[PDB]
Amino acid sequence: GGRLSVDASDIAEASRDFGGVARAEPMAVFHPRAAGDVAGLVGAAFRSARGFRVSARGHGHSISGQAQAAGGVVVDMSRAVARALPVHSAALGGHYVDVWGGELWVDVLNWTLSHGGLAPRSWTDYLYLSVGGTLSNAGISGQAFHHGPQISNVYELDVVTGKGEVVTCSETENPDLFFGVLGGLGQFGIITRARIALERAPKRVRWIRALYSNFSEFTADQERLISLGRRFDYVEGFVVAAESVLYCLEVTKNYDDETAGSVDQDVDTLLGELNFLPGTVFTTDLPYVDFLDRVHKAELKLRAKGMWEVPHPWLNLFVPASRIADFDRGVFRGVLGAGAGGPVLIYPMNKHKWDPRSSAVTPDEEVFYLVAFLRSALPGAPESLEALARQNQRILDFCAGTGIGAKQYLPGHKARHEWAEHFGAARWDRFARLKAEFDPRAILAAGQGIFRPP
Ligand SMILES: *Cc1cc2c(cc1C)nc1c(=O)[nH]c(=O)nc-1n2C[C@H](O)[C@H](O)[C@H](O)COP(=O)(O)OP(=O)(O)OC[C@H]1O[C@@H](n2cnc3c(N)ncnc32)[C@H](O)[C@@H]1O
Ligand SMILES: COc1ccc(C(N)=O)c(NC(=O)Nc2cc(Cl)cc(Cl)c2)c1
Repeated sequence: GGRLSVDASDIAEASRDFGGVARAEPMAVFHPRAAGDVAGLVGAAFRSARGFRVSARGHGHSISGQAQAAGGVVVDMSRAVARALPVHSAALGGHYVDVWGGELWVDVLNWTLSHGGLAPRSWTDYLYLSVGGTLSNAGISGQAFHHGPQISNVYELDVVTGKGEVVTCSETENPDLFFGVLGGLGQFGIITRARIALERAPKRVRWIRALYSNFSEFTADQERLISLGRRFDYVEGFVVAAESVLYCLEVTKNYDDETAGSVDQDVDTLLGELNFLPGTVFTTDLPYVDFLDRVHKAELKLRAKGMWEVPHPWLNLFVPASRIADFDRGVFRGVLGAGAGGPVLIYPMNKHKWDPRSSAVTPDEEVFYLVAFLRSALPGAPESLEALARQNQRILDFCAGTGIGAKQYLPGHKARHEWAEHFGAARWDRFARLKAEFDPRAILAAGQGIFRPP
């Protein structure tokens, strides 16, 4: 059904990612038409003498070669095929949609909006990411404190295991595979279908930004907002340079024709309870799609300046809320106190919205922060990348030296002792047992560098 390609442009694309550093080349790129084609290719890898590497590639947004299959085959999941319409279930008390694992979230959104004005409840900041790609990590943005990550908003999957078997799984059917695959770093199979939870979409968004010079007030306000009854629909934050540091609180209030009459007062009532710097509230009113696509708009401006296809040594940490104050002292004021620049995100989430049965690794605390160092290197300047990589190592050394129980999100670990420390004994045992069962020859997502063939 599918076709193997040796087109130099296809090989080149499959040999790189957004990080712009890892460059392991496959032998060929596979273009599947359906799940059976993926199953066929993985089955052939499983039965082969050498057991060649197979990795699914979503939109290639990995930072350190996680979707690369050195001397093997990269499955281009991007894909004429007919899409499933959203469905209502009286039993689940809501809607869902089945999507191909390679579908981009921006295309899922456009589809669900045009078919009943429905949308996923939990997002990433950037929608040109694949469903299977975010579901293999977590998929987080300003809605996760309330709805949980995208891995907490999926009902069912079809997975092609490392043995080339197509398996339908959910909480009630093959749950070990379902929960293993969710946040599973592509280690147990390729997601060919995901059943995404949907809600009736808002039409518009009241997008607010407010400034803080006091980090204690900033974090106290973020933590109070995520515990909220009247509440914001989105809670994020970012660190801003003086032109020493400021913190920007970023919130939204979603609304439609029915709630348009109460949005101004809901916002004013919520903002009144906060302690941001007076006169620093910036507001925008825009369609829901436009708000969700905000990072793609930043992307177009970077592409125009030749500032998009540069190295991205991005670092993402989950930091226990009990250690966030020390974190600002030694990192935002200490280590960072730049390259082409880029955002430094910071916002808390509620651990109870994350199912503990999944493969996702979070700190052992009820409230934890995402701290995202999204700094880009200068174009064609290798020394800028090297200086940023040294800064990233200083941040990790800071966490290690003061015993901050931080965990990397999209973990860039390479050594077995680093992976054992990341997971901890209980989670590592569960992870290794799932690998022995679903990918014994370690064919899948070998670019993650967790397992090697036996
Ligand atoms: C580049 C980028 C990334 C990003 C983001 C904004 C940008 C500009 N915003 C994010 C956000 O707000 N929140 C968040 O949670 N993540 C965000 N990211 C990171 C992004 O989630 C990751 O890069 C992720 O890997 C998804 O990206 P993509 O769709 O491109 O997937 P990939 O890089 O090619 O592959 C990642 C790993 O998963 C395996 N894989 C890929 N597809 C599948 C399927 N269908 N089934 C199973 N495994 C799959 C790859 O082999 C690789 O190991
Ligand atoms: C230059 O590209 C930009 C510009 C702006 C943003 C933003 N405002 O969120 C943006 N946001 C992200 O990339 N967020 C994101 C990126 C990763 Cl890799 C992981 C997670 Cl938790 C968040 C990227």
